[PDB]
Amino acid sequence: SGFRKMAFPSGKVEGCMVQVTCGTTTLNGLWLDDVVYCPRHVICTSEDMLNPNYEDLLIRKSNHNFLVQAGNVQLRVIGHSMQNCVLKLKVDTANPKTPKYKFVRIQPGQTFSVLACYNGSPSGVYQCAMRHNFTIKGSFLNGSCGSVGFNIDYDCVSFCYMHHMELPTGVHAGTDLEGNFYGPFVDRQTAQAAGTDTTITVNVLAWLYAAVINGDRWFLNRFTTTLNDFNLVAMKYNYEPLTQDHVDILGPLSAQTGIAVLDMCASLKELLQNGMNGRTILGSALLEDEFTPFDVVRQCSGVTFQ
Amino acid sequence: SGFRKMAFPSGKVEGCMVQVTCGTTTLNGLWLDDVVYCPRHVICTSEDMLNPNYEDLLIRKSNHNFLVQAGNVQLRVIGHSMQNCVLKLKVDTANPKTPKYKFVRIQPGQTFSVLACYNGSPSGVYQCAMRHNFTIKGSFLNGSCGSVGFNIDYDCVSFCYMHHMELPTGVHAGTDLEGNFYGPFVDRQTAQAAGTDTTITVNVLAWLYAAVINGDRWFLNRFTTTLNDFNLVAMKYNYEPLTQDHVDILGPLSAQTGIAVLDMCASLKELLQNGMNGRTILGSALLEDEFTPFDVVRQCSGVTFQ
Repeated sequence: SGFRKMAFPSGKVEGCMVQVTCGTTTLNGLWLDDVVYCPRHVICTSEDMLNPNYEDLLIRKSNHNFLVQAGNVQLRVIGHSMQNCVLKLKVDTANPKTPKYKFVRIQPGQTFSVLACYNGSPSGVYQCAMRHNFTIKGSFLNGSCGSVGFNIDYDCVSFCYMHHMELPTGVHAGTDLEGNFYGPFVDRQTAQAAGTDTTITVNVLAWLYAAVINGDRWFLNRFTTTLNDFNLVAMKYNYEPLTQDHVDILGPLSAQTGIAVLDMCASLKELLQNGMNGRTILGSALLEDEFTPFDVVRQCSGVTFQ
Repeated sequence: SGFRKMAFPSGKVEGCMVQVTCGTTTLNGLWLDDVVYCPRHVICTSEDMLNPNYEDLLIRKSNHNFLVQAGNVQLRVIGHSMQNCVLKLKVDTANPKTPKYKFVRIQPGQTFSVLACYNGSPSGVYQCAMRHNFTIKGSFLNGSCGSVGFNIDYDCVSFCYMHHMELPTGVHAGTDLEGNFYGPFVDRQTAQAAGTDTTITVNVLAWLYAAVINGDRWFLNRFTTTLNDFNLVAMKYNYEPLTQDHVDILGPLSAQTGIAVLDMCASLKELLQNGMNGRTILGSALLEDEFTPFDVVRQCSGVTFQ
């Protein structure tokens, strides 16, 4: 028993992390087979970032201008190209620690683990979610760019996020591993405001199921509701509208606990309208929304990897 | 910027995790050099756990009764012995992935990362603290015994916890790697109640410093206090008494923010007496106490390992 915000084991990704330096800028890259992936703004100076022309800035770079270091060993760069907002540096040595892997572009509400790195060396690992405004709430200091987010399925690492930017409001933006930003953000130091950070309703409901499985039951109430009536309350509290697709995804947790999805919606409705009254759920004093249904099923059943 | 509950990279420990089976019981072991460490209750049946005589139960075991598996490969057990509540299984092969390591017995209030494993395979990694009642609030399902807790300093893994028991109240108990339980708990399925779970005051204060560094400042107030006056309020809210040793440990965070330790105590005092009024601090709706001062310094400066 117990329920914790739990990241994936990070060893498979630690073995892919390298340092990339261009000019005087140093950040992190991801070394998979004979390619190193990194943010293209490694080629920029601090001044360049206010209005960069990446195609023109890249004319002044050759293979030997990219210093790539795995631990204390230099990799030899034999080719480079820009793909959207990432650089692909071809190196002459396949990473011997390359795991089975996929590149995935995730949907808002989906969670992943971040391995925070500086200078090519791992710092820590934590769990995140893609918000509906296409930011993440990370922990990223200077030099963390190129740190990646990932999910693991048994033996296969699905890479879904590369870190690029901190917005002036302190939240974070980045790309998938094909170099396309999540949401409207750009790799330019400019006025970029995030939209509404709506609460991921289906994740809150999954977490309430996790609470019930663990014996936290005080919030279960006598009511049920409908999708349309619940959603009238969801909109008022800036929750994502619940769909029948979401109901279906909660099916297995509904079956395990015997609590119908709409009954749990009515308990959530009461929690939104009355608050928690100084009580806690699974040790939390707010409604947690960065556990997906699949996250809950995993932690409550003991799925392993390696 | 941003502040996250962040675990250590787990790769160094993943390479030490094995499966240990005795009779029909399977749990996890830790393989370091040519020794595998695991909970001694691997030798018990379900009935044995109500009143086990470990010395007598071990008479009926020989080396070949302990099946130790690293991935898909069997290790050869050439010796075994009981040390307090752990078994030390000598194997004929040193683990080639053994990191630099130490065994440490931690103090209440100290934090560590847990690599949850089942059947010798890592599931996830999360952060924990040794509570003042010598439990931890983990996430442990059946088969997770022998999962370990650890800290990393650059290249050295300090192992501090091995998981053994779930109390009937859902909290967790275990040993250091010399096999001595933290607190009064025993490896017997008996009535074991935990004492008061007091809040780790010095950690709350460290986290408030982390909040200030990140721009969460609404809770800073106009007051200061003294140790003795703050502690009169700490006792009423079941907070640990603050000592001058704690003040000294907060020195560097005090110097970085320019907020005197006793001034931050007076802000904490107001938070305890008035509550948070539906506001949040670093995304939390309660006062977080499982970040140590050293944890905060790390995450706010970018200390790395490998």
